[PDB]
Amino acid sequence: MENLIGYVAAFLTTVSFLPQVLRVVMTKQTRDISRNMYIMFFLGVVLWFVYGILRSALPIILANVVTLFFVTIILYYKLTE
Amino acid sequence: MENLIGYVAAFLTTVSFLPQVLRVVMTKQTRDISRNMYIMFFLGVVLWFVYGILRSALPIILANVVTLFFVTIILYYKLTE
Ligand SMILES: OC[C@H]1O[C@@H](O)[C@H](O)[C@@H](O)[C@@H]1O
Repeated sequence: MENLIGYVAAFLTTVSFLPQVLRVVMTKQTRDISRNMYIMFFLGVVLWFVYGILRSALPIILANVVTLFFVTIILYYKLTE
Repeated sequence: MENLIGYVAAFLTTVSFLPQVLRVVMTKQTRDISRNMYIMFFLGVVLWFVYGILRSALPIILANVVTLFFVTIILYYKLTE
């Protein structure tokens, strides 16, 4: 059972960044978003992805690749104003 | 080694929400933050914490409790405008 819980948790947590991507790409506004939040989160997802490759856990690699994508675009928009 | 990388990743990801908490509690502005993002993220962290209890993983429980706190504060401010 627990594995299902984990998969649903990872899915939810990864796709949650998608509406934030949508809003950032639609309104082109990033004032209220923390830069440090997405910097630290960037490095965090990077290390989770390194942990996934180190453990050859493809589901962790996938979820964190999608998250790294989302977080990267959001951070880009933040940095570029 | 891998365990260290995972722990640092969890740390980074949990503490990343702290600067967003700070900014939201100081400027009292949440316009550019996605509500749906933090809803899905909330439920995701809840399921991560349920997975930690189910696997008796105290570090997962602790990290996800701290994250649940931060995400709850941010979500509250967003829902209250
Ligand atoms: O990818 C690493 C994941 O760590 C989880 O604890 C968080 O819920 C997600 O924000 C993040 O995507």
